[PDB]
Amino acid sequence: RHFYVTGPVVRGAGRGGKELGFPTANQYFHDTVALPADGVYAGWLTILPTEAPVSGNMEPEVAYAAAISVGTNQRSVESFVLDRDADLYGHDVKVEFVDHVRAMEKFDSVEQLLEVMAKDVQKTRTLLAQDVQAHKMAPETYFLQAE
Ligand SMILES: Nc1ncnc2c1ncn2[C@@H]1O[C@H](COP(=O)(O)OP(=O)(O)O)[C@@H](O)[C@H]1O
Ligand SMILES: [Ca+2]
Repeated sequence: RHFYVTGPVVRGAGRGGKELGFPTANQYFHDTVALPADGVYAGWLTILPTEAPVSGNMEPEVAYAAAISVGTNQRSVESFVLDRDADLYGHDVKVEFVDHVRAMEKFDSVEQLLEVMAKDVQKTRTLLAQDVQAHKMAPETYFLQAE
């Protein structure tokens, strides 16, 4: 299908995310793990098969639409799962990269950063819908809202 990485969702600085309305599931990787260049990507986040209870509105083995930010400190992957809310900490998750949204950019203010994040989300919805429409998949296996 798509390029992907897996690993546990871990603690970041725990500020600048949830309290601004854009919580992101942090994963970290040694830079010898293949990843795309720093930037924002449209993709799917799946909680891998597990006996662990998940708290909130995501179930294991379902691909949730995500806006994924890749950074370099060693490498980081930070996924905002669209229109969902669950405690992902400690869960083993797969992040699939579908399409490129934009290169890394710098921002004037917190407010400008949030404006761009909202644009990244809207572009993520459209790119994923275009990838759902071609390459047809079963309704039960993915989650994506148009609005
Ligand atoms: N829609 C969502 N997308 C990503 N993570 C979410 C979402 N809703 C709740 N979470 C939880 O919020 C956490 C991220 O919040 P954040 O404020 O970015 O803190 P941190 O710095 O620890 O990454 C995730 O690890 C996950 O447990
Ligand atoms: Ca985060």
